[PDB]
Amino acid sequence: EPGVATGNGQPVTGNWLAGASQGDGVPIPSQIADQLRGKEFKSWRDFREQFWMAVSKDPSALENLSPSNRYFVSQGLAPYAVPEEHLGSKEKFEIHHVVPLESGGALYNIDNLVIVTPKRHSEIHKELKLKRK
Ligand code: NI
Repeated sequence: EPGVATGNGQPVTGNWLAGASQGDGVPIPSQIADQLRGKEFKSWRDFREQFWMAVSKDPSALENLSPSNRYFVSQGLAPYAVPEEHLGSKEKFEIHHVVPLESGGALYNIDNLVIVTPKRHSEIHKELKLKRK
């Protein structure tokens, strides 16, 4: 579903992915949002690839990735999370829609995105489901 990205992200210092395994996940750094906002995307896959390429071009965001993960984001691929944070065949950091798409959330609004591990993304959706009761 094609669209235009919007949103600004957050000012982030330090290790921007450390919190991806916990809580609400981590916001998108504003300097990554700046490389995407206003651009048109053909599909979610297109956005995801350009998102990780934007990460690859930012020294601050690259600094807390392993060397192998720096290679992968330079190819527009998501970096791998540690094994304890995998969920079935899902092994890489995921972009989660904070208000889910299925709950009226925006697809390419960067302020509706966080990064989460596969394990934490699944937990967040379980928790959202429970809280409907
Ligand atoms: Ni999600």
